[PDB]
Parts: sequence; C-alpha cells; structure tokens
Amino acid sequence: PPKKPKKPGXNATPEKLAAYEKELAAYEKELAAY
Repeated sequence: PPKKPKKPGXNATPEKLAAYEKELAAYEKELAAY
C-alpha cells in the first residue's frame, strides 16, 4: 500500500505546503489505483 507523506507543521512554507497538498493528492490517486 502507498505510504502517507510526512505531515508538515503549521509553520510550513506556502510552496512546501502546496507541495504537500500535491503529494497528498498523489497519495489519493495511488490509493484509488490500489
């Protein structure tokens, strides 16, 4: 099963927070595909 991306703290930078959102989106895509 696809692994959950490391959760960032509230003090995350907009770019990395957006990046995390994309990684989480990827998680959902791969989870659905699984």
